Order: sequence, then C-alpha cells, then structure tokens
Amino acid sequence: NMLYHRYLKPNSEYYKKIIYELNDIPDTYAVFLDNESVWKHYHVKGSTLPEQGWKIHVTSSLEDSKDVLDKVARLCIDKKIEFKHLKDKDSFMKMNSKNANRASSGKFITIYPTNNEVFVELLEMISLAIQDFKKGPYILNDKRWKNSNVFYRYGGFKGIFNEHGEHCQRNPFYQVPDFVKDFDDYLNTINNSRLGKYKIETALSFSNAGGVYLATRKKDNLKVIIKEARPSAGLDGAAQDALARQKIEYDALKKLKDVSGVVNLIEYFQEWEHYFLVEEFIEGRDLRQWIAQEFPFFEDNNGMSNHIKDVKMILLQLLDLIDSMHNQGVAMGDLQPANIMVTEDLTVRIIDFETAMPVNSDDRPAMLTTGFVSHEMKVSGARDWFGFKRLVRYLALPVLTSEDLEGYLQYNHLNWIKENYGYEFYSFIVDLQEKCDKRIKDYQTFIPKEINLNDQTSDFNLTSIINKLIIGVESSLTNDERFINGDIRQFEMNGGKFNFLTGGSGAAFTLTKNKSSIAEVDKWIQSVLLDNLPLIEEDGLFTGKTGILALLYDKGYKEVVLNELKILKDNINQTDISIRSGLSGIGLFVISLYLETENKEYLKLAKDLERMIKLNRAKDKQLKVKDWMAVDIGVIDGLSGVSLFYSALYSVTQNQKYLEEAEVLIKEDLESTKKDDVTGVLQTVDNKNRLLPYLSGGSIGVAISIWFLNHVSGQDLYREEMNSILKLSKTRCTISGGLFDGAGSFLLIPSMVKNDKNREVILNEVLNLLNIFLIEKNSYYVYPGQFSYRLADDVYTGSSGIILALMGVIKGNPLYWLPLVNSDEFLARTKVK
Repeated sequence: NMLYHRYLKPNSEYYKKIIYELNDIPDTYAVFLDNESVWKHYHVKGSTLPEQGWKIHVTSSLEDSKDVLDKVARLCIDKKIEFKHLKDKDSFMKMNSKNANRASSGKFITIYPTNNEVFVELLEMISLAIQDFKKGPYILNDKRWKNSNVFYRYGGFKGIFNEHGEHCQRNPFYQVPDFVKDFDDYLNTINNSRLGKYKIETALSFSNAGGVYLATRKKDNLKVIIKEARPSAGLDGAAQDALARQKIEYDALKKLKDVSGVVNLIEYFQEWEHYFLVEEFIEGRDLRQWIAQEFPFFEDNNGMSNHIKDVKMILLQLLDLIDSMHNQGVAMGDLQPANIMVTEDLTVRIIDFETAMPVNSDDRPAMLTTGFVSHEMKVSGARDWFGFKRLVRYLALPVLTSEDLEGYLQYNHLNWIKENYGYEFYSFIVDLQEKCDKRIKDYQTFIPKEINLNDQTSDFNLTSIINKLIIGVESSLTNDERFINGDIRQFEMNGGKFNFLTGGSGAAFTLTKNKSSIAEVDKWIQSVLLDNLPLIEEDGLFTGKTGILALLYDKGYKEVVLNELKILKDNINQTDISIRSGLSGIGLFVISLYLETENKEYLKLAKDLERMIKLNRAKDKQLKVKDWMAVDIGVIDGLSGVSLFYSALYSVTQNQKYLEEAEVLIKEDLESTKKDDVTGVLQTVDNKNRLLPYLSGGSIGVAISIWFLNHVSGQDLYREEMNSILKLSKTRCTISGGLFDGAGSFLLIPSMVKNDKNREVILNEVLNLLNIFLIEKNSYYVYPGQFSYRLADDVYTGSSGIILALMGVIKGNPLYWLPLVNSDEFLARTKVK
C-alpha cells in the first residue's frame, strides 16, 4: 500500500515508476552483489567459515560514510577476513531511516572473524583507523567499545533455512547465549536520573529514531508522553536525524505554548546520550480513527444529521487552531487526518510537529501526504491551508484522492455531499473551502479553479456506463506491451503485464465481450503475449496462464490452448488452492474448457486437480497468501473460492460428494463472519480483526459462493446469511473504487437478487457508490485505481473490472468477472439438472 508512492511519476494520470564499491580488489575475493538483497557479499579465499561465532559490526554516520568503507574493508583484506556491507547509499537509508527496523538498524559492515582469538585481535586494530570520525547510530543489538562505532556479539554466519525458519538472535535489546557464556565474561573485562522522576508504565511505539513512552511523573500523578530521539539515528529524505527533528518539535511547542489546542510541553532534557521531550498525554483518537469508528458508513433512514453536527464542531475548532499557529509564525507542516487528534468530548488537538516550519518559507518539506497536498502550493503556510481545505471535504466524504485526479473527483465528491447531506451543509463546506482558498492568497499568488457542479452528472444507466467506460478503454490503450495502464502490480508482480488481474488480457477479454477494438486486440495478442507466454511460470487463473488461455481460446487459438493443456498437469504448483492463483481457479478454468469442448480428457484433469486439492487440505489447513492485499477468507484467496470449484465439479459430475464438500467449505468460511447488532450486516473477520465486505476477502465473496452452490444444486441454502450480506448495499462510500478491494465489489450484490422491485433499490444504492468514483473525461468515462491516486483500466482496480461487474448485473451473473472459457454460456451449462 505504501508502494503506491513509488508510482506517482509527475504529469501522468497513470501509475508509472518515477554505490559502495571498493578501490582495487585482490583476485583472492569473490564479489556478490544484489538486485535482491541489501547485502554485498565478500567471500574470502576458497574456504568457508564456521556456522556461528563472534562477529564485528561497524556502524557509520552519513556526513562521510564513504571514508569508513574505504578504510575498514582494506584491513578486512590486509588480514584477509570475511565481511559484507550494504549495497548503496540508498540501501543505507532504508536500514537507517526513521522507518527502519531497529533489530538490524545501524549495521553497515558485518565482519566474520572465525572464532574467539582473531575476533579480539581484529576488534582492537579496527578502532585505530576509525577514531577521528563523527559517531553513527548506536546499534541496540550489540555491545559497544569506547566512543567506538565498533560493535560486536555472537550469532550465526551463514544461516540455514529450516522447518521453523532458522537464520542460524537479533532482537531490539542485548542478549547472551546459554552456550558460550564464558567468553562473554572475558570481553566484559577487556571492555572499558532526570527520567528517574517518572514511572514508565509502557511504550506506545518505538522506531529507529527512538521510543514514545507513557509515564506518570513521580509523585504528581500526571501522565506524560516521553519522546526519545537518539542522535544521528533515524534519517529523513532531507537527511535530518531524529535530534534535528526533535529540536524542531521543541521550538514549535514552546512558540505555541499559548495555544491551548496544541499539546503542551512539560520539559526537555538529555540523559545517557539520548534526548527526551516530555509532553501532556492526550486521550482520544486521530481523525483517521475517528472517521473509521464514528462515520455513518451504513445508510439508515434515521438521518445523517448527527454527523453534520460533529464535523462542523471539529472543523471550526481546527480553523481557529490553524489561525493561532499562523499567528506565531509556525506552520504545522503536515496538515492531514493522522496529525489531528480529537478527544471523547471532541476537542481538536495537534500532537506531532516534527514537520513544523516557519510560515513564509518556500522550502520543499521532507514529507508530503499525498491526498492533502498539491504541487501548486509553494509556501509553508499555504501548505497548511490546502491540507485543511482538503480535510474539510474529507470529513464529509472520507475518500482519498491525489492532485492528479482531484481536478475530476472534486465534482463527484461535492455533488455527493449535496445529494446526501443538506444544501446547507454542502454550502457550509464550499464556503469553508473558499475560506481556505484565499487564506492561501495571503501567502502566495494562487488563482483557484472555478467549479460548476452541473458540468458533471452522476449516471445510473448501466448501458450508458458500460458504453462510456469501453470508449474510455479504447481511448486509453498504451501502445506498449501492457496493452492498458493498471495497478502498480503490473510492474511489481510476475506476469502482471499480461495476466487477467492487472495485465493486458483483462482489458482484451473485456473489450472482446463488448465486441470493441477487435484489431487492437488481435495486434496485441499476436505481436505481444504469445511471445510472453513462455516466460510466465505461474498457471493461476488471475495471476498466470489459465486466465490468458480463456481469452486465447475465445479468440480462436485452439492449437495454443490445447498444447498448454497437455503441459498443465505435469508441472503444477500444489501448495496453493486459491481462486486467485491456485488449484481451484485452474480447476474452474479446466471445467469451463470441458464444458466448451466436451473433451473428456479435461474432466479427467479436473478430477486430478480435485485430488490435489483434497491432498493439500489434508496436509495442513493453513492457507498461503502471497499478495500483500490477500486475506485467507472468502472467494479470492480462501475456502469460499475452493467451494466454487467443488460446485462446478458437481455440475459436470452429478456426484454428491463434491456438493457436500462445496457446502462444508462455505460453512468453514462462515465461521469467520460477524453479524453487526445495529445494522444486520454480515461481514468477514480478518486475522487482524478487520471487518471486510469486499469481493476480495469479504462477505460479498462468500455470498457469490453460496449463490453458485445454490445455482448448481437448485437449493436455497444459507438464505439467512445471504440476506444479511445483501444488506451491505446500504454502504455509502468506500476507501477505494475497485472491483476487488473497493466500491466495484458492491456492484456484485444486485446480480444476486431475484425479484426486481428489491433489485432496483439495491442497484440504485450501489450505483450511488459507483458514482463517487466514475470519472467523466472528454466524452467518455475512465476509472480511478487504488486510492484514486491514478487511473487504471485493469480488472483488479480499474475500468475493466467495473465493466465486467456491470455486465454481470445485466446478465444476473455474479461470476462474470472470472476469466472462464465461453462464460456467456457458463451459468446455463452449470445450472441444476
């Protein structure tokens, strides 16, 4: 999810992507680099090393980090010792940023002396060469010498990979082996309170920069936040350490001690070698959390006026607070929902000022929160106001957007606010907006956009939406190998450029269903794709070859598909049973091919795949998840998905066993659901205890599997659960718009509803949701990808997924997003009898 930032290349509506070598190496060394690892390996001579011994770590500050590798590595070659170091300055940053993992932070060079003797031998003569230098980050994993950047401790050298996941331990603190404890006592002997007035209960968070600690002042009982900043550790894009940031938080907290909204400074001192900022411990939630917990996501016809109250209250306080801050010449330089807190009585507080900057300064900040920023703002104070301006609309409609799409989605958003709230609240928002507009004009020449709401209208005609999204896709063909722009996964994942989920086949399949762009599709299939087939190892329905084979077969490439089918069993991944990428998805494809060709060899293969699924299930009951957005419940990556396979297999088999299995797999997924007490809506429960509606990981997925179970068998099982899931149609707003993870999921609800009067309401509800996202551009429609930061045309997040869902509604086909052979006939062919 944080990966998205890497794909916000300037001046594009699409997701597009934006060394420590030594001097004169002796031939006695083998050098291994890394397009994978952070480590640049140095193997010495020919002989390998002990599995575990005492190792030396060398840390280094930034100012001159090159002068510490130019020296230490050469004594690692004078004595001919084995070592490894970070690849590049870039890799240095990842290990030594605020963000970095403390466990192995600081570690720049790792030296491997064999054991005991050469270790102490080395550790001394290193410190003679690197003694006249700036100190680097202390490694909280190791022990230190004097004022030395030389560290040490015991651990494995070349970590084996075992059953429980060895790596032979590196922990946030210091440790001792129960084995070689004796030699530990040796070096012990060669090696040469202000916060005592606080009782530290617990720590909220730690980081590479330091901890944040809940403490009660010794005899006073006042709860305080204690913010640690250890020097030179936790670097910024700006190359500023934890300290420099802390002594900017300090300056600001005083300078606005008079503002009662701002957190109040208690004290600020030094200790061991660290620096501590003590502040007043505030109770409530950030606006992100407040929105998550308090926003009326479910549409009840008992009004939404309560929320209008609280928003108006919160925003006005915030308007005051920002004015106060700007009086004192300080801009809180990251104005966005994370940094605004709000107590149980809804008192607006600002808590972190590490990003504070003098208003009137035109310096690029270290950190920009996409969604609450614009490249138009060139001055610190104006950045605050723009933040607030966007935050204003956000509390009304909590749906992120980037500057690249804001030109479109402001229409959709503002129109939504009116249609759903009073005109009074619409006009409140739009006034407070323009109230911000020229608080900006104070700091900089800013000539704002003139918005007329009647220039964009929301669309509820399925044929119109499908037609216009198609015309969009046709107008948006890349002339390259991807065919369409899509999610970042086109670049991040194997086969992502070609597969059904994020690649060209998704669009080509969709365009084919709408009889559009035949020549463009034929060109892409012939010039690209067929040549890329041999390079896609994965067989997955969405992620790999099988979804592509569906496209290919429909388009007339029997010979290719039939040869692929011959190869399909022989080498088949068997650890994975999901619809996304495992045996269920493949099996579903294989059954569809059976139905189309009536070749009984495909039925046999389908039964072989089932046996593999049975085996996998027996082996262990833990599902394996490869995508970072994958969740082991529901239709895409869990057991509901596998039930799709059993149901389909049942249809071509008439064998009750498969039907009973289909049922059991749904039952199992239903155990991880939770019915809400107020609103009677059923959702799935994540492992992170998140509640999910979406097609990917959510209850809409489970409903689809119930529907298909019922479709093949002529039953009406799980009606109670079903009815509780269709109630999700009352959802207003979602984080994102896409079929898998966003609004598009909800389009699948109406396609499951038999009677029309009930359907038409549900359809209208879900089209209200779609219309937050559906972008009018030129004469046609396009669609925002994940987080509405850029447009996407793929199935996973973009317009192709929407089109398929919408055609699903028309056809009463909740399975229409699956890339199956034929598929216009699939329901008819799998129906009961």
